[PDB]
Amino acid sequence: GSSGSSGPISRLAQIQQARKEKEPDYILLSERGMPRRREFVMQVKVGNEVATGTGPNKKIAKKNAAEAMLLQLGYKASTSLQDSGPSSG
Repeated sequence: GSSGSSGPISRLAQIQQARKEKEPDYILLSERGMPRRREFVMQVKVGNEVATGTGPNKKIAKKNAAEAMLLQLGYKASTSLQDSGPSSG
């Protein structure tokens, strides 16, 4: 697996390994929503932290999971805020 290019999964896995803790534990919450693009609920367990990911497909739901996990951790917060606003302080 591990979709080419930088992804939320790998990025997370790389953190789990770089942290010397243990790879992330993904758990499928559920799967519901529109028929065309059903909404899949994904879960991610990292150490003593947990996150969720929702997308049009389980896959994405997983990618979105790590994303949140990375954000919740504070690995994509800087950018986030930056995007939301500059606020040079």
